Amino acid sequence: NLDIIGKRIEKIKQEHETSWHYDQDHPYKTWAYHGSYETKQTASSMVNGVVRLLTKPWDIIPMVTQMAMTFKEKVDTRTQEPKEGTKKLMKITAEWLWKELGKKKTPRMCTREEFTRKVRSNAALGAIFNKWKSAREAVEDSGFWELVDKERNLHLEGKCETCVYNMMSRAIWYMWLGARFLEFEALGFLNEDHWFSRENSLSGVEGEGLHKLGYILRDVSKKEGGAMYADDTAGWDTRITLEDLKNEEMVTNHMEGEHKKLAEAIFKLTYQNKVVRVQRPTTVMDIISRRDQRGSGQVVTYGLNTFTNMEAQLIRQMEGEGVFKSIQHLTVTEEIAVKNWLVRVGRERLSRMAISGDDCVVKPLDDRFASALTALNDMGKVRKDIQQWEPSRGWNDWTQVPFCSHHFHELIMKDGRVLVVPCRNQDELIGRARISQGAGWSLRETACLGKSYAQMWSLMYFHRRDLRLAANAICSAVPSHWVPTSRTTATHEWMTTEDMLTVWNRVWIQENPWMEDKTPVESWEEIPYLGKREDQWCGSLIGLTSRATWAKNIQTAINQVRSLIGNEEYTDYMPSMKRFRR
Ligand SMILES: [Zn+2]
Ligand SMILES: [Zn+2]
Repeated sequence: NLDIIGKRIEKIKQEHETSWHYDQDHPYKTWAYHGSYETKQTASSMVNGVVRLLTKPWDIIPMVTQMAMTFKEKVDTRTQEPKEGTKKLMKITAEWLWKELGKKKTPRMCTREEFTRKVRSNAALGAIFNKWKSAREAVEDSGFWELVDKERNLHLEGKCETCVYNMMSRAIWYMWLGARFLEFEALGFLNEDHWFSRENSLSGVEGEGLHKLGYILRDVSKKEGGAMYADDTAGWDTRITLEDLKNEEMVTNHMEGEHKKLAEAIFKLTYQNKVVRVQRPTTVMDIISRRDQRGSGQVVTYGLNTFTNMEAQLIRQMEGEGVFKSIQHLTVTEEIAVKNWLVRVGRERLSRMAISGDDCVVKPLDDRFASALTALNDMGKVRKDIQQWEPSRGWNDWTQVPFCSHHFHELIMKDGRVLVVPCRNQDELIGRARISQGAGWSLRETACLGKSYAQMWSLMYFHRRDLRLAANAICSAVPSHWVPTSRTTATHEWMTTEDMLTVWNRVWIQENPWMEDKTPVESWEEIPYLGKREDQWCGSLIGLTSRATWAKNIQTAINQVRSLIGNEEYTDYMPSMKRFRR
């Protein structure tokens, strides 16, 4: 409590000494409330015209058009301390899982240099603008790093001054770039050295890519066992207990020297004790604090979510297999039984899951898992849109399992070779491509964002007839040599000016471990589509009059965009498709 946070508070209080007030109509119950001061400010989504002009049939689909217009009463909730038996299961599993993850990995500090290259090539690090404009500026200024060093030495001293969260089913807690650096220094290794790669963690998929997830779900399916379960948790970040944060901090037991001390500091001082500033239109800045829930960098968050989720799902598999009887109290024999489970079969049970942060697919030993709910509910990982004690409905077919907002089709090429391709509702794909994040975009930048989406569609979604044609139209309407961009950069192999058929061959054939025959594909017509009815089920406008007119007259849509952009060097990609090939 207040000895660890007070300094952070007293510093904010003093810089707004002409405003401080302990407001009495403060809405916080679950958050500790310390005071307020005067502010007045707010970034809305804009339409990408290049994409919208080349997807005219979708101008009248409400699912598309609505995406472009525009619970914080769930962040003010409170999870209960689990039973002692749950806490024992979680401590033992956490200990065993960090050992497994750390067997072929060395924890290590990340560097000012690594961090500098990160900012200088636009990764979303969720920092704030103040004393410098962008993050790009502060990184080259030696004064910044002096501020970092002050705080850094403070952290080694066991205190904190400037590591304060700014609030904004999503809620994004920004810190000043300096505190983001110190978080990255201590915990960046988890991401940077692929601790949750599938090879290293068995359950994880970090850096796998949308073209591998399908093959991974299919490999899980090949194991003997029950249905595939894919239960979403209701507001996962808000359900992270103090006990979860303490089990995550056990990664520091694998560390040493400066590192161990810095990592420990981040966990003690930013994670297990938070200070947050929130806007309130009643517009004042409220300085509230709490011990529990998730609030890290989007990227460390990803890794710790994956870690804790892996942990919960192993424990739920234990409950399914009757490794323990009650969560109220774990007997001494029930400890050794859990320990012996983890030693004997824990790696086999990890290979039964695909886990991406708060998202999971589990194929347990059998369907007893479906109603194994006591540990899962008592850890506070309460399932979304299902009664708390109602059993999980599993999937019989790996091609229906939802994972990372996708489903996966099995698709056989005219030469017999098998593609496992990602898919989702086409209204979702087209509606996202039509949105741009930020203001002050030139025509050229807007066109280059359009091209990023088109090249993604050609790489991941080539099997959808509307997306292949729209992607060819966008890549025909944007100058051939202009480089794809994106303002918050999975594997992203569409971010290139290389020939897209050459990237397709590298990703789907050459580098694809599930493809035994490495015969390159020579043109786009070798590359198959979903069945026509499958395509319509997944949202295709194939068969509609609007779409046939769009398809027939596409060269006129391409020319409209060409005319707006101007006299540049353009390539016609529409002859890559049979119907436009004369
Ligand atoms: Zn700090
Ligand atoms: Zn589909």
